[PDB]
Amino acid sequence: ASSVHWFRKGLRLHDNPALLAAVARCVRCVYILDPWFAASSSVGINRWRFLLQSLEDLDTSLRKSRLFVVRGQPADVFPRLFKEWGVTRLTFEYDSEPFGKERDAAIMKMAKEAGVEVVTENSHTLYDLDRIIELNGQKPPLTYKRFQALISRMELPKKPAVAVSSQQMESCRAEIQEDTYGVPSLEELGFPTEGLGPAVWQGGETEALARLDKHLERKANANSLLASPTGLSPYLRFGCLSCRLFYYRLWDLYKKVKSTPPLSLFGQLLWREFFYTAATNNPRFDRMEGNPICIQIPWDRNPEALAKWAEGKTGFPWIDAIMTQLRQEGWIHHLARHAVACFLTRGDLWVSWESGVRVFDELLLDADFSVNAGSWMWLSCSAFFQQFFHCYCPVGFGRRTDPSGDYIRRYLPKLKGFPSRYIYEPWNAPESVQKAAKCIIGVDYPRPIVNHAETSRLNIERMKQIYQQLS
Repeated sequence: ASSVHWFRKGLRLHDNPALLAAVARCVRCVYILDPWFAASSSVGINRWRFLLQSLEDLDTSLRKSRLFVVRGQPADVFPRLFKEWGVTRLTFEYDSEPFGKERDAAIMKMAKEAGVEVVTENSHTLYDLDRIIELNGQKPPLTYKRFQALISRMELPKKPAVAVSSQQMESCRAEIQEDTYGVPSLEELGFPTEGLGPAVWQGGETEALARLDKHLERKANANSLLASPTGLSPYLRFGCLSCRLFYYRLWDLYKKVKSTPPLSLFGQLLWREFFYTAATNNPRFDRMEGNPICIQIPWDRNPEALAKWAEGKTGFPWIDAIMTQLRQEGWIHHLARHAVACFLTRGDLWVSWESGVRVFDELLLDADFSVNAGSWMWLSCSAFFQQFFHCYCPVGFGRRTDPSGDYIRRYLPKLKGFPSRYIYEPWNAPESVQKAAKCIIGVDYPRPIVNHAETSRLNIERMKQIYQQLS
């Protein structure tokens, strides 16, 4: 049995049953990368860089074999690799997402006809999303409260699976000392790296394992808005870090500060689970029309407002600071997500959450089909039976989360001089202070593109008239 282990998500060696499930004569780990699909992506540098870096340290974490990065599409590549390498077993980590499943079905059948036996394990999520779905009347739980009550009636998730030992990793190796299966660079993928600077969120399993022990440091606010070195969201999205490891390593630490915890200690993960679960069987999950759980709301098709939002040229420092940090770094705090999402959708521009999905998909490291589409539907009150809460003022919420104005100042430098008392609402500053800050509103930095008081009174009506012909 000469097996192939296919990395798609799940970019780790720890907790990988599917990798075990391939390790018993010869084994190759591959990843399929279409280089001019990448060259044409529209997904920004930050994600591609995190992807490559994940792949590079994994190539390192295999040298102790190597990593084959096959170029091409999954179809018309696996047939070659089958006949050429002589392949029996194809293994990979399961993919709950509509596209993935349907793609993975084709491969399994296309592997079946060719006499290749497929085995897939489930380690991206804590649970078996299908197990949750049955236990709940064969439908997905449409409220997080519902989803939670059922997570406590159930059996604690599987524990982190024993990572592969060096003893098998010198029994079924291989090599052909040419790197033609070498991991590409950003330039290779059609990216310009003119004075890049190091990533803020370095990709990879080694980073994520390092970050996981710094995070679970026992003894431990604008600070929180800034990228944390203990932060773990991108590593979960790509799978450099197992969510099950993260689970029980919380549990083993929670038990060292005392019982059995509320489901909220796993807050980061249960929302994630919930969104995955809600999406497995929902092909149109990231869309308004044709989606059985999304409320049909008349958003404004409005490219210009969208672009201004996307580019951090609203009149609002707090919004623009957020979008600026997003474009540059690939991560923004959850509460900042809420701010820009509410602004784009029901709070201010009344633009479709789908458009929000698309921008975050391009810029945000931890976004995937399920979590990203899920968050936006929640935020825009489009799904998940939500009590419409209920405003983030594009001014007030900024002042409230960081009165100093040090978040704005770091990200919108052309606004440095402004006193805290005006930094969130620069247009309300007299020409005196504007001048002394070296920043004339309407010139160095745009005026606000909506009157928020007038806009949110308006939009409140619209949503109400939606829910009233519904309830």
